[PDB]
Amino acid sequence: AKYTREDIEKLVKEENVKYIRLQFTDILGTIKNVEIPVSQLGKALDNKVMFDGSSIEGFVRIEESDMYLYPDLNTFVIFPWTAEKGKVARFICDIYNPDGTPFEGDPRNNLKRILKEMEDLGFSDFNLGPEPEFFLFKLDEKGEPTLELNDKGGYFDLAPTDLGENCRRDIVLELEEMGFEIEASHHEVAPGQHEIDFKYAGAVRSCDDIQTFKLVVKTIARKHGLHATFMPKPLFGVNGSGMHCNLSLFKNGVNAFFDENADLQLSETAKHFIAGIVKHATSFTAVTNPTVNSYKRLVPCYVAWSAQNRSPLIRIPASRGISTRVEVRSVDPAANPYLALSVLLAAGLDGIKNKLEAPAPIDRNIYVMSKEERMENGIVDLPATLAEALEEFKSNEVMVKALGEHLFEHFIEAKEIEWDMFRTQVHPWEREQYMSQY
Amino acid sequence: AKYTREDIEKLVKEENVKYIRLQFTDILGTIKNVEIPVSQLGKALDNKVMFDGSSIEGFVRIEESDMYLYPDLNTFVIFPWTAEKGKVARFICDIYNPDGTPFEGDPRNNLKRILKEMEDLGFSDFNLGPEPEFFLFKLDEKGEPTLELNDKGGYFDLAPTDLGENCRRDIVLELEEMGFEIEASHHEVAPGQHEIDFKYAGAVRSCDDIQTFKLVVKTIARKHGLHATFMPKPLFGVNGSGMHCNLSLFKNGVNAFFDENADLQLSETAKHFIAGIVKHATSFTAVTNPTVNSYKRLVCYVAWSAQNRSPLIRIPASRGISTRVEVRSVDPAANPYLALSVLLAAGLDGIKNKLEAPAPIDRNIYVMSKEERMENGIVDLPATLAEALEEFKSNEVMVKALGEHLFEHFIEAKEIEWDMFRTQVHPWEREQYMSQY
Ligand SMILES: [Mg+2]
Ligand SMILES: [Mg+2]
Ligand SMILES: [Mg+2]
Ligand SMILES: [Mg+2]
Repeated sequence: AKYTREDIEKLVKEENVKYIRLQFTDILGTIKNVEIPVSQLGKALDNKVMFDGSSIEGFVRIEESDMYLYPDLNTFVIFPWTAEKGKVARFICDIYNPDGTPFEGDPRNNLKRILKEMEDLGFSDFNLGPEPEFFLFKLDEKGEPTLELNDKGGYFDLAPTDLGENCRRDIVLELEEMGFEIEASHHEVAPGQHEIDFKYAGAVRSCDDIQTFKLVVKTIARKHGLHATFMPKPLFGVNGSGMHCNLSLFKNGVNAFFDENADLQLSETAKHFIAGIVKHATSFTAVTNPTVNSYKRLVPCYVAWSAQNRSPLIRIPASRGISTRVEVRSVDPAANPYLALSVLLAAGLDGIKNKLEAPAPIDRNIYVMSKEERMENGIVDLPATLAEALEEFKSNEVMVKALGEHLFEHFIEAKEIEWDMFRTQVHPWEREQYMSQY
Repeated sequence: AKYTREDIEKLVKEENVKYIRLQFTDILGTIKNVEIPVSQLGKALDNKVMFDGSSIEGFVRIEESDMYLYPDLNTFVIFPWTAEKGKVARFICDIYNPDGTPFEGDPRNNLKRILKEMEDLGFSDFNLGPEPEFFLFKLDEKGEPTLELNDKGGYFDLAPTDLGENCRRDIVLELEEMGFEIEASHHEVAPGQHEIDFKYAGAVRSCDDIQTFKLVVKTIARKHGLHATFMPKPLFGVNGSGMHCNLSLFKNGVNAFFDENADLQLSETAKHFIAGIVKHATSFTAVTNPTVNSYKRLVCYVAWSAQNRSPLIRIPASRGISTRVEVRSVDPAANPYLALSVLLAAGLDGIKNKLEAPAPIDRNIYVMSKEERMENGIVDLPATLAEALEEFKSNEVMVKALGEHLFEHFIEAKEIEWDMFRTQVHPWEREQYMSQY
């Protein structure tokens, strides 16, 4: 643990907190929340705050199911921005059924579940190193955003100098003084694009910071007449934002992917784990890349791995010893971190649990080699549409078992609508073409 | 030394630095960096910070070169302008490969290489006194540049009175506080143009202040609703910007160009030095004058002259420990380290081969015909980036001045830039052809 009951109450009073924000997360990953005045902290800490859990069921909730909010003291956070009447603090709560049992449809529980599934295989933890990127569009006079990029910067360039905007440099200062452990940050390839790399930590805790991040970001951004969007492909013909996930299995407190003797120094646990994802990649994409836009960014356009290449689905970074990780470059910021990891973790366990090996490391042939040329090898292609990604998700087995009932049932259903809406829609593009030629 | 690890650590605390900018420079000159919280100063100081090396190669990136960042303590600086939760610092670094070796495709490190050559020849230092001219423009409500000049002044005029703007003034008052050693400054021959000269400095130290300079200018300019633009030929009709460079080699501390008892007091090492720049000027212009726009400002004839209109090489009056060669063709758009590199090479290639410098320039060159350019030293510079690249490609020493790598990519990045401009259909074209033809 970290914080204690009394420790909190002491920190709330001594710091003047009058607005406790009990927050969670729904199937889509959007920051859900139920606010209660400081005077309710009591009822809350005892885990007696009831809310309509139907919420968590995306935009397809029928009845009004009741569930409890189990806050976790180790996540007690006090936001920098003050209110006029007092400070505001937060707690991340696991949803629970009226019978004191973890709601099987909760995205954060589903992870502590697979995480328990990890330990059964004799593993200490699962650390995540996320590399989330976003754009910053200017706000108009009214308040609505516009395709007005906040700067014309380029990859790794030195965006607006310290004397001015530089919303990046600020989100960081904040995230740091707030409690984050960021490695570094820089300007991304696309103008107005930025990346902020966090250190590592336990899966469930990383997914926790991904959420807090997206939240902190948007907040500060607003306070700069800007709009922050973790949307995969904002503008056509411009670089898309992604969110590489640095993975690493620890056992008995030591990296289970390292081998200071085996070639590439990759333990047998690594390769195995590696092959695992590959096997289920083309399938868990519908999770790691939810939205319709996601695939407009998949034009790792190829399913392959190696020490380094143009658009590889996977990639093992230089770093050795502890920092012996596996990068999954397909996931985007739109994905739900608690599902991105749930699905990702299993995809790697099923390889370890079933001992699997993948083809030799992709040399220097992926982009140039044609499709059927990549078909004559262990180089398949990720699905190109959310429609197609979902089909490969409903048929996969470990995936379905990775989200269980609720999550699967509702996700597939929801996401189906998303696609039906988008396909039964008549876009401007259509008219541009067919309206006259036909 | 100037800043022991311990010292910096003492500084960052006492001054309250909550943001370390680990900045460097790519092949295209663009100033870049990797920002880390002060909560990583150690991880960085230990040269353990990684970043996508390919950022150097530029817009022609393909893969990701997991390279490292090695900060030069002595380049420690604390930007006057403060964030909020604290101040912001920085370190100009050197790019290294996962195997502790200096990335060969990095400029800052390249200049250092060419410095070893200058040393494996007895020479101790190779100084530089840049004269970076620039233009200042207004911004619109949206906060976008425009062709409106902050002032309509002229040569050495008394630019914006001390009351109000005087963007140039503050620019310098800031650089002074920062640590620069400014000689002077005036107002160039064009409305909104300016020039700031720096006390000569070490090949590297100077190139570094040139970069730091463009930044401080660029910044404060915004801090004044203006827009700084080192673009060489902002617009047709008005004067163009340029970054003269006062080259001067030293041996055993003292100047190796001076010579009390001798013709003009310019030692053989100097005469030969001039010589090497004459036969290479046309072959390094593409580097010293990168942008396709550079040549729109070069409308010019290779030849040295103690005094004249716009000669490629010039020899300032002052001598003694100030004796020096000035290459007036270079402009602010040029990657400083490469400009020096290419020049030090063209220069050293004359010192180690003892070259005979052709007679200087006398009367005006504007009245020099083309057939006589074949006879007399009137070999004009390249007219377009295209012709300048071919030339660069030709000369061997110039290629050995950036190494396979830095050379391989420069040619590419620059060739595509050209083809882009070439395959383009400009307004001018339509204006003169759509009606006639
Ligand atoms: Mg990236
Ligand atoms: Mg990475
Ligand atoms: Mg001048
Ligand atoms: Mg001069």
